[PDB]
Amino acid sequence: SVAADKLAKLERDFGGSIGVYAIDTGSGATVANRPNERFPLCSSFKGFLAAGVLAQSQDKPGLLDKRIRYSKAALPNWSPITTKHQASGMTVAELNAASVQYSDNGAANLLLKEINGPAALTTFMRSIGDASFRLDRLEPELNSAIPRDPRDTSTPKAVAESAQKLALGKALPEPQRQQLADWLKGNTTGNARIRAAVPAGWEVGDKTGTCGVYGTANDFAVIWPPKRAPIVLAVYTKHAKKEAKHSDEVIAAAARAALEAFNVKK
Ligand SMILES: *C(=O)N1C[C@H](NOS(=O)(=O)O)CC[C@H]1C(N)=O
Repeated sequence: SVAADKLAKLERDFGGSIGVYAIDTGSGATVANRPNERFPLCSSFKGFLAAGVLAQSQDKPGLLDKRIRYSKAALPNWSPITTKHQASGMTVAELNAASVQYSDNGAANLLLKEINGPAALTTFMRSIGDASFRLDRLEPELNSAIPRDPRDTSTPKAVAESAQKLALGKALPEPQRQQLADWLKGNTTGNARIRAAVPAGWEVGDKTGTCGVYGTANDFAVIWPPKRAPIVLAVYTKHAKKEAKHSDEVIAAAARAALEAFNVKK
């Protein structure tokens, strides 16, 4: 296809692999590249963590209102929101907002503890029919991104299909789906990635990941146009060389190629 050819050229210049899965929920059309290959999730797992916490909240009402207090010394690196609010604590809802919208690592590890760990999140994902997602480790060790290593990975197809089920479909009850959507829509970290390829002003709920090694970074998004049906897009990169840098521009370019196949151009 046009899109496949553009994605192949992006891979050649990048020197590594670009996994793409896009779904136009209007027509059902798809764009795929390396759809079933594993890529590290990095911070992108936090969008699915939010869905797993919301799933627990159907059981335990008031869960989003529960205030979590924590020590300063227990926070991992890259915890800007949780560090700032240590004296006040944060509610489970606030922690999800920081985890999803700022990629706060301390928030993500606190919510992992709330839902009983990476295996528990993986079980929730299996319960929606996602057989690919696996979370094995906590922040920051989950970002090692070692080539061929299956820990803390998913596939582009499974990321996009699960994002569809959770943020557009019925895997969560409607109030929880709306909350997940609203958290993703207020992300602040994705402006150079999928969003860079989306027409101005359209709502985009996305979650980025940047492992910081092996050219490994990613973004997945649900795009809500004003005039046409939602589109779901997952873009994941990896590279065989430890020192290879990830590229926002490559991710944005891959998003552009997929969206052009759906006749969406910024
Ligand atoms: C997620 O991959 N991480 C936490 C934070 N994420 O921000 S990003 O998703 O906008 O890149 C920083 C990078 C990374 C990490 N080092 O844990």
